[PDB]
Amino acid sequence: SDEEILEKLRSIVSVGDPKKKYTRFEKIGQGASGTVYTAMDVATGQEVAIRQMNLQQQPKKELIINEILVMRENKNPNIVNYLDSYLVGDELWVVMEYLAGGSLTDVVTETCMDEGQIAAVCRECLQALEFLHSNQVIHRDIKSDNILLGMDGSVKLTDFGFCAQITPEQSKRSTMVGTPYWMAPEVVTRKAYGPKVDIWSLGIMAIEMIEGEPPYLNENPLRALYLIATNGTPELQNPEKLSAIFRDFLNRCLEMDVEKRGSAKELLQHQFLKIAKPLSSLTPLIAAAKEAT
Repeated sequence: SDEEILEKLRSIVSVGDPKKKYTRFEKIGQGASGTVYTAMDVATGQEVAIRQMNLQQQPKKELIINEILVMRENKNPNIVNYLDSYLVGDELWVVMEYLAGGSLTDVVTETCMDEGQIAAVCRECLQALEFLHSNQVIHRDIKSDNILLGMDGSVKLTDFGFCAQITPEQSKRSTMVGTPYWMAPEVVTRKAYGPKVDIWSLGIMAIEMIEGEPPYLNENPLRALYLIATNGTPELQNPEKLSAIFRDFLNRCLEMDVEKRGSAKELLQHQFLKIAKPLSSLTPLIAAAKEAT
């Protein structure tokens, strides 16, 4: 019920108006998702991102309550920090850490990453994933669009609007929530998937970092999902250009057999990650991608 949704949100949020804590509001996006701003925390000077949503036109509000509750209780260095929230009448404000370097998509579409830079990004993402999975949280929409980058080369996962909380009683999910091109084949071929769907998606992201797009991007998402299910592990355009250790890492992320596919904990030990450059090595790519827009 709409009234119970509001009462639940009232309990979660900080009291009063967000304008009593945040100052220099500047709009950076608007849609059906709501309006997104950057702003400054009056007390700390911190630059923040603020999502403003009208609840009278938010169609799946249980998802927002879930998102806030999950983020609040699963803080991690490699996850964009949930900071606070406010509710004014029908208007919900969600205050987040802001990263000014844009998304990994901007980087992969505008620049050419080397293996050391790719390894650094994969490592940071797997750190977030190992934490979430150990906490029985599946992200379920891992893709370059959802990796935000700091000007210092920090790498952080965002958008928990699609995540799942699992239990030993119900350790597998069946809902198709992910973006088609990044979806593991078992999401469509079976009705029981687990945390390793995020590992598959990470593998596809590594393909983005190599080739600039996930496999089948040019195809209708409906066709892509059939292709994923029937082709299985995607083929690289030029696998000879990659190191043997990177090819091995990709093989372990994109294994068809879920049991054989690496977990996040296992993949954190992979020798591909050991060639990682410092995160500072990403800064020129981030600067270049930001300029290119």
